[PDB]
Amino acid sequence: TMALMVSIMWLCTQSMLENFSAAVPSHRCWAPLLDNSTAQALSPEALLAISIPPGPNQRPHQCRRFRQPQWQLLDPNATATSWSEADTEPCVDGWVYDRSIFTSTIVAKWNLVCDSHALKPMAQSIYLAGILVGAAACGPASDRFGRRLVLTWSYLQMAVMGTAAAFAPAFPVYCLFRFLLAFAVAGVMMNTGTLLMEWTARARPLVMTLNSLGFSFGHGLTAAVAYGVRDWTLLQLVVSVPFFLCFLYSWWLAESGTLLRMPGLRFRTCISTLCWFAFGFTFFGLALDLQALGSNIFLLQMFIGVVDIPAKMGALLLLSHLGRRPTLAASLLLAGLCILANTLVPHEMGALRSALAVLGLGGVGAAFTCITIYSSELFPTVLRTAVGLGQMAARGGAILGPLVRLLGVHGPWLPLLVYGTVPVLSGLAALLLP
Ligand SMILES: O=c1[nH]c(=O)c2[nH]c(=O)[nH]c2[nH]1
Repeated sequence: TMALMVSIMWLCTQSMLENFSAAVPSHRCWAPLLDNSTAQALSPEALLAISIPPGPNQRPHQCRRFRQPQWQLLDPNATATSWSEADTEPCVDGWVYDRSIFTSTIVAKWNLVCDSHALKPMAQSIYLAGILVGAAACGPASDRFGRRLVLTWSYLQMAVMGTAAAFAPAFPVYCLFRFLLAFAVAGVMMNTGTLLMEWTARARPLVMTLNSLGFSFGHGLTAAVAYGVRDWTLLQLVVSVPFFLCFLYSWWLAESGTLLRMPGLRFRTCISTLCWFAFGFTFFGLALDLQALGSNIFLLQMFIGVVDIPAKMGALLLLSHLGRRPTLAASLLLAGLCILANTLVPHEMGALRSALAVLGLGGVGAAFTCITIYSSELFPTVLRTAVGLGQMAARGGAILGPLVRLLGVHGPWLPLLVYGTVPVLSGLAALLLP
């Protein structure tokens, strides 16, 4: 059990790595008055103000630059914002990034900025699509080639794709490498889950809670690892290297039907699929943009893990001491209300915002535990593949999760508004379960 726990722990730091590898630093247009020693100087902040027009949040524009240094806005006797927008350039000479927090990221290497800001959520969507494809293809592969052969193949693919993406020279090559890595990640996830549930199980909820707690420890692991390197290349390298060593376990150290959904329990099937879709949506939408949910990313991830562990412990305790429907409804309602308060609290209260975000990210994990336990009891053994269809719909919702972040252009509250309104409807639907 410890081996598979360490495996899923590294799986967590290989899957949620997009939080740190795709983190966006403060960026702006390349300017000859600021990035060239020939004309660099008066106060530097005044140079930044007169060389780049003010953008959103009263900060310098993330992508804009004046044609000439506008001295007309430096003197206080003249009103601000008097410049015309016709004299602006959309970073015609390149971009610059603040290396104070992160020394190198995929956003700073391939210029994932305003003109192509959709690429990072598109990258997460491609990663989740690779997850879906791997989960859909691991079935026949594991059923034909064996349960350990597919494990070894997934480990080898993970290691190869990790060491390849660590040195990706282009964005499409990196996207393909991440697609294959997500394929292998989903394959090994399904293999670990089935190997645990078939061999370790009466204690099925205990083993499931242990596996998901190892996954939660993966969050603290990825936080502690990203706090050290802060370089996406070295990060990917040191995160993908242990799989090639775990591949030594090959051969144990060298040998020492959803068609019945309509005639069956239609209500249970649709409600379970809705709850799984909601879990996937909310989790893979919130667990990939922690930079906007709090003030510090590493501390946020550490708190997320150190609250998810006891939150999951209490969720298991309440599921053992009470029915699965009331605990699931309560967890879903709590997560929804927490995310709604998180998108409703003003941005200045960063500590309270981060606390609400951690509470919601613990509540969604508790709801995942409840739906995982309830999938094995909602349907008889003849219909129990219901859990497979549920997990597939969860992956499908996790695919569309990051795509909602594209709606941030209309408003920064709308993605979080959706991520808070979805669990409310999920709980209201689960409240009707028999
Ligand atoms: O404990 C889990 N956390 C997840 O984020 C996740 N995603 C998935 O597909 N299965 C699981 N299991």
